[PDB]
Amino acid sequence: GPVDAPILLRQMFEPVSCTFTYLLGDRESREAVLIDPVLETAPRDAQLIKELGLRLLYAVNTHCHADHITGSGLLRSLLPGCQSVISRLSGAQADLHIEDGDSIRFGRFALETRASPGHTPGCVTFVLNDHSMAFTGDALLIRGCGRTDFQQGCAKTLYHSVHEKIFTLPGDCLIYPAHDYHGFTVSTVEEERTLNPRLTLSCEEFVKIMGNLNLPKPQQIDFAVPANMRCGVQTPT
Amino acid sequence: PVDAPILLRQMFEPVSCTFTYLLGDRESREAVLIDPVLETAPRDAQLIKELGLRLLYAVNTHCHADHITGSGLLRSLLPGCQSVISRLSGAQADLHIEDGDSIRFGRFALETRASPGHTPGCVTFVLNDHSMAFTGDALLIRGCGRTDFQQGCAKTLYHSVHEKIFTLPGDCLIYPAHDYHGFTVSTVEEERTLNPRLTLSCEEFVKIMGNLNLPKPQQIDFAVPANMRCGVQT
Ligand SMILES: [Fe+3]
Ligand SMILES: [Fe+3]
Repeated sequence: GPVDAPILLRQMFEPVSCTFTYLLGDRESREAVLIDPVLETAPRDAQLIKELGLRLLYAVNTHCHADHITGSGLLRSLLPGCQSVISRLSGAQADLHIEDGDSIRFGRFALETRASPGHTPGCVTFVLNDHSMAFTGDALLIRGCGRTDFQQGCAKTLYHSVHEKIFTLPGDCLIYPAHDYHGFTVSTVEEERTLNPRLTLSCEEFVKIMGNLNLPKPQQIDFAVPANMRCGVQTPT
Repeated sequence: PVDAPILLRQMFEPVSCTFTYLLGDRESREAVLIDPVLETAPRDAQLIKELGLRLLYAVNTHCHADHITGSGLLRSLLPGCQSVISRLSGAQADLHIEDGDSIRFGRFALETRASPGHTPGCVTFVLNDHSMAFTGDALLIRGCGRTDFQQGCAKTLYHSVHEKIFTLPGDCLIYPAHDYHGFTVSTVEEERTLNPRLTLSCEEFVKIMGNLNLPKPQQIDFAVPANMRCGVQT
């Protein structure tokens, strides 16, 4: 029986791309926001929103993804009034564009935009005004981080992004990444800045490891990125 | 709200689609673990040490047919911790429980509510707060567990949920043991109103659950015997 109506938070999971989608909502004003929605599960998302009696104000992407197609464009039609949002530095199409310091207001809540490039130049982190939660996209993963060998990625930039924008948050602040490949669903700032095998290294040691992963080009990057630059629109049927 | 909030971590096992839940008291450093899987026990143990917790109980909601419990192996990796399962499951464990029993860890408590149906040994763990309920395969998100194996009974399942789960506060969270559609959490309010199966008449519910004509899970002939003996295979 806490005095204030707790924020509504629902974490969904797309098993193939291992992508996390996040639904945030004000329980009282029934306004909501959707972070990193996937195209294939867009109608599922929309169904839950209607079932919860919520109204979707924004469909937001932490960055231009290369592993799946965004559902933000589809949601504009499935939920009239909804607006697509993405960083200006992503260079990707959307109804609205944000940059560092921008605030996405929904109900009595707000997601504060902190630019955290590295994985891509357009990566941003969404911190709840409470500073109790942070949605880090692929900038910071649980016990890891996004690769920096593609999409004009820079390891040195990533290292500084996380240390200056995410690790500077309260230790108790939750970490909700855009992906997880090991069965986790959440972490904390305190955990990562203490235990993250990569980000606890020096910047030097970090850059040298990120360049030696020698991972392969993702399967969908050729079809995923362009579609996301156009807010999800791809050749039909 | 002066005492620290409960620690809660939801892990996911992709092939089995199983949810393992780590619950802990931040101030007491005492923890429990609900439905741990064998293939991810080392991972779970490592996380417990990283968080600086001491695992008291490795707990199972019921005797699983889809995977092998990590409760056995965790008794080795984290000495002092004990396996816990319902007496009615007929399964081997260090401790056995029944409706009404509390599993204490720090200032927190899991109220055991006997919720048979999917199996005779199914129980739902309700946080003393009444803000969370770990429902096993009794109540799934927008569904429920199959009732055609492990001596399951549909009429019992319907009653269990309606009497033990739907009686909880509407805003109480629902954390199932599985999900096959990308969800992680639900609420009592939602399932009470939206669960396509359990919102039906009991009589209707008993009918359709038998009509599914699904194939028995592949892992059952190996999971259940191993889980009846705390993870020991063959
Ligand atoms: Fe990415
Ligand atoms: Fe089961």
